This record gives sequence, structure tokens and C-alpha cells, in this order.
Amino acid sequence: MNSDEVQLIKKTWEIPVATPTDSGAAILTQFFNRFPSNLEKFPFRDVPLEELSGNARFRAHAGRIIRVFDESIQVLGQDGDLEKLDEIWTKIAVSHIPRTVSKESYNQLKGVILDVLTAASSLDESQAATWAKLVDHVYGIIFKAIDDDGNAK
Ligand code: HEM
Ligand SMILES: [C-]#N
Ligand SMILES: [Cl-]
Ligand SMILES: [Cl-]
Ligand SMILES: [Mg+2]
Repeated sequence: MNSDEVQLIKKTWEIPVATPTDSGAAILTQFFNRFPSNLEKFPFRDVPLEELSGNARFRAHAGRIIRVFDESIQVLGQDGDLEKLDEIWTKIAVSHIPRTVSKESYNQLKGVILDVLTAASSLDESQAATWAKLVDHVYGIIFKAIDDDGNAK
């Protein structure tokens, strides 16, 4: 993406990153409510959906997923940002391989993340398309590490 696109992503990210736990909670809540198969991968799998948003593990995990995005967005536009993104997102792919996270499951979360960010930052259609470019980019990095079922390629 170009400099203007990088600008727009940094600027609009300011809103959801202001509240990392809440933003990550929105992502996770919507993910699990729409695609609960994925909840079985997590150690809090047995916590009822009604109690999940108050669970300490869920809340801390919310921050963890936002931190990855924040680190990624900070490096955007830096010299060697492509290589730095490759490192960040290959590390994500490798840590999820033992969890057998399928491409289908990654793509389920992809749509949720874009929906949550579109809402949070009141993105219009052109701004949302810019975000989709970034997310498609980092997904390409994940997907080159894995087969369709989430095993090492
Ligand atoms: C954008 C995609 C994703 C991001 C950035 C992401 C990020 C993270 C991070 C930062 C962690 C904690 C550190 C680590 O283990 O490396 C983690 C843990 C985890 N992720 Fe993901 N993840 C993604 C997608 C997924 C998907 C699609 C699933 C499918 C269920 C998943 C399942 C898990 C599991 C089960 C854990 C362990 C959670 C815990 O022990 O509390 N992740 N993820
Ligand atoms: C992973 N959340
Ligand atoms: Cl927060
Ligand atoms: Cl499901
Ligand atoms: Mg501002």
C-alpha cells in the first residue's frame, strides 16, 4: 500500500487502540457467537457465553490480539516494514500451527475483525477497502506457512 493508505490506517486505528481490552473483546465475542467451533480451541472453552466477557483469561487475551495489530500498524511505513510484518505474522502462524487453526477458521475471524474495525472507526467503504488490503496482506503471510487444515506447509 501507498503512503496515504498507511496514513489512513494509522489514523483510524487510534480509535479502537484507545481501548484495547474492549476492542479485542468485541472481536472475540462476535467470533465465538457467530462461529463457536473456534471457541473449542481455547482453554476457556467451557465458560458459558454469558460469563465469557467477564472471564480473566478472555479479557487478557483480548489485549494480546490487539497488541499484535498495534505492533504491525506501528511498523507500517518504516524502512523494511515488509520484512518486519513478515516476521510478526510468520511468528503468529507458527504459534498457531499446533492448534490446527484452518484457513477456514482464519477467514471467519478475518471478516469479524474487519466488521469490528469498520464499526469502531466508522469507516466508509473506501476506508474499509484500505483496511481490507492490510489484512489481506498479513493473511497472505500466515497462509504461506500452512496448508488448508492449519498444519505446517
Ligand atoms: C488475525 C489472526 C490471529 C491473531 C493476530 C492471533 C493472535 C494471537 C496471540 C497474540 C495469541 C497469544 C500468543 C501466542 O500464542 O502466540 C493467540 C493465542 C491463541 N489463538 Fe490466536 N490469533 C489469530 C487467529 C486465531 C484463530 C483464527 C484461532 C482459532 C480458534 C486462534 C486460536 C488461538 C488460541 C486457542 C490461542 C491460545 C489462547 C490462550 O491460551 O488463552 N487464533 N492468538
Ligand atoms: C487468537 N485469538
Ligand atoms: Cl480497554
Ligand atoms: Cl461454528
Ligand atoms: Mg487523532
